[PDB]
Amino acid sequence: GPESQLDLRVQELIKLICNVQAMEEMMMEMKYNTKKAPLGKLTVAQIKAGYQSLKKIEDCIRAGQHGRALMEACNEFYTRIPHDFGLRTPPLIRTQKELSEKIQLLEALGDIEIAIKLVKSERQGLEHPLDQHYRNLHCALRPLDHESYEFKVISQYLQSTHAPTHSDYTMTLLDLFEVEKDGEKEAFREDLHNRMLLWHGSRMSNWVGILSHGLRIAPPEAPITGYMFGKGIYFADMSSKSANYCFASRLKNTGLLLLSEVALGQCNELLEANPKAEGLLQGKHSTKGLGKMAPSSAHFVTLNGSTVPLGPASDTGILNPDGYTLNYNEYIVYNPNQVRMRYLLKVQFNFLQ
Ligand SMILES: O=C(c1cc(Cc2n[nH]c(=O)c3ccccc23)ccc1F)N1CCn2nc(C(F)(F)F)nc2C1
Repeated sequence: GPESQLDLRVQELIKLICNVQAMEEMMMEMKYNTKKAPLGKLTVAQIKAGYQSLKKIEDCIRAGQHGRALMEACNEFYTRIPHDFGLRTPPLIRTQKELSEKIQLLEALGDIEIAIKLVKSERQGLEHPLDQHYRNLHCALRPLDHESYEFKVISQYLQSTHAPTHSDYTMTLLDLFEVEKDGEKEAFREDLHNRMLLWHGSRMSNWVGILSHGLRIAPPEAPITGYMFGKGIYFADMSSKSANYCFASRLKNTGLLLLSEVALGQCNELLEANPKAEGLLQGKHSTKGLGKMAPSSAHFVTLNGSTVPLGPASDTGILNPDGYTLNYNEYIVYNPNQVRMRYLLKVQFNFLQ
């Protein structure tokens, strides 16, 4: 009956992130089974078991047990987390990247279970359904105007920090929302210095969970080696580096990027990955993974109290002698109270070919 009371741009955002059918299609692309394991009846416990099975696998990988041991651990994961490979013979997880794949799958399942719950919630017919979904986020989203000063600056942040080795696409900013998640400013470590406005990209299936529950710490059951710098919340200062984690396609060229205030405090700087980076803090507040190019310094503005690392980017003269060197920086915090969500960008990806 009742007409939406939401701004239209917010109505389109809600419609886009609460699209269960699109999640269904995103999981199907990660080789998952949407009917045998219907997202409508996902539970935390199915996902917890998921993590547990990935831990057994990590154990085999750490022991070099790539025979029967690993074969059975992978089958238990594929049983608790139903996959649909049709005729293909379900493959072994042995590499870090294969492992990382599964973790990203469980994170999306977790955020999809949050989303499903919310969209099925009550169904009070006093308010438009968009309106209900938006209240249930407990997260304010305010459409800023194309002319607005904020749009100007974030546009420049997005374009100015597009990395040159991500030449497979450009990005156009369609819309910009101010985010105010209930409780985040109250929780936030305003005491800590070195507060930066940084990027976070995720699959389109995770935004309801991200906006409703915040960026979360990975559960204890998950394998530590899933995480290059441990179980924390990961941000970049380069737009495209985050944007790659949106997993946008030529057919699905619309994604979302997040800007958050991040209370870095004192960074523990690392050159190479280390899943156990969190124990190496010793009083420091964050991990910084160090890359070859990063925004300058001289272009850094500020915005409601956070330093926006605008570009152009520049060589940092960083290089790792004995192993891999990250192309771009990477920042990890190990507590949600070091994150305050600020903006949500609606972004068109324009793929070269
Ligand atoms: O931030 C992360 C996280 C993200 C990535 C990939 C990634 N993505 N995007 C970016 O821009 C980005 C920028 C730099 C580096 C990497 C990234 C790799 C590991 C991570 F730990 N997490 C917090 C949210 N979260 N929630 C859960 C759960 F499962 F509990 F629900 N697990 C997590 C994990």
